[PDB]
Amino acid sequence: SMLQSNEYFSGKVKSIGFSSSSTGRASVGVMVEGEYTFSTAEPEEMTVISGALNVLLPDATDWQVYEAGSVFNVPGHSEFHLQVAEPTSYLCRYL
Amino acid sequence: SMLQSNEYFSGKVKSIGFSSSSTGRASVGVMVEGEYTFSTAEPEEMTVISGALNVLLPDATDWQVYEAGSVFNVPGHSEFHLQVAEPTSYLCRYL
Repeated sequence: SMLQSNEYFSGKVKSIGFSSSSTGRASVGVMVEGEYTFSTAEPEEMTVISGALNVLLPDATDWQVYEAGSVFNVPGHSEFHLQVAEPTSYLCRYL
Repeated sequence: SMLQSNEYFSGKVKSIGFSSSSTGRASVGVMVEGEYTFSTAEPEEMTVISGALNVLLPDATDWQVYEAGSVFNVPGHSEFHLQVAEPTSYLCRYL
């Protein structure tokens, strides 16, 4: 199995990518305070492990605050937006 | 806030370290198939995010299988042992 460390946005997001039978392709990582735009290929399932994300999804008007334990889904071939206050850890699965 | 990528055991364990108000000092990471010995400073709280760990704790005889969603605690200044099959992601908090 391959594990790889990834960095995005000048180091403000860092993750470990992997693949397993139970998750499919996935990442676990952390984001620090900031505002970020992400583009998906496959649809993505995001789980907030610790901290919180303000989430704007493409097909719905309102931002929503997702605290630790919450899960949201992003469609494929789409753009979504996040805002972060305290460092926030997450699991992302590429569905 | 600082985020740092860490590698252990010749790359078989990789993690992102961070610190936040809700977690204290913590890591999120992934381990691949293998058997690992860890030494603690502070006591540690481990959460299995995906996959599974076979866990041997210092003050109890039996190994126990911790699957996704489960949480265990390791005392400080101690050694514990893990066995991994499929890649397994985790959150570790330094208490």
